[PDB]
Amino acid sequence: SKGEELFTGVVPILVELDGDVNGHKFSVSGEGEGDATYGKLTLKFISTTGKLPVPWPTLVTTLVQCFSRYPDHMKRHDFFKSAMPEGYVQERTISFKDDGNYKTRAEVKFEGDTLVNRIELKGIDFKEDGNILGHKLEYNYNCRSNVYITADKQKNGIKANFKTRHNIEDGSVQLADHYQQNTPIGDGPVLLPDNHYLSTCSALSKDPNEKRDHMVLLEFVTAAGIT
Ligand SMILES: [Mg+2]
Repeated sequence: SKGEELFTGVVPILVELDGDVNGHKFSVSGEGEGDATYGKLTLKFISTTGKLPVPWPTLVTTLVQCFSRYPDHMKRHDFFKSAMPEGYVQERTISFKDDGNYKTRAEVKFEGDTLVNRIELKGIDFKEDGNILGHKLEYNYNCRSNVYITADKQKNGIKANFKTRHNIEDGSVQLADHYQQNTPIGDGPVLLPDNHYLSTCSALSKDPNEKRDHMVLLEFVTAAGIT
């Protein structure tokens, strides 16, 4: 695609999220860069308004799959880059097992040289002393995720589903079921993929000099499941 040529080098990234979970309003700003050649993302997120009402690890998937490394033989399956620069809408429902749900709507596109992810997140039905509002999740991401992608030809887009598992402080796990839909914003041709998945590996850390509430993410994502 024309779009894939925008990703041959290191690209600056901005992320902006506005959130409301059970009426608790918050906002996140992120900055970093992506290097799709190696499937590599480095991002730092800062909580900028109301006290973060949910654990940082529950926002990782919401807070740019256009930075996935598609092997050469799988390049015809890369919807995400093909929709650039005009971008795509990415929507999800994230169902937290025995707890509430997030509904997210994001637009991912270039603004000049910079790849931007603008997100609205709405969470409802969360339990007051559950793992999310109770802040009972460990600050880590100890489980890899396979993001299973299929074409959605009717909307000239894709759908995905996957499970993420977040460690609870007692040693147990909080499951998050994700259903995802992406559709192009622009009128250029896009790539409709064969079934495949993104193998996604994330690591969270803290900047020791940062006193604001924040999250540092290092993430490697590789398309797979086609030989
Ligand atoms: Mg209700």
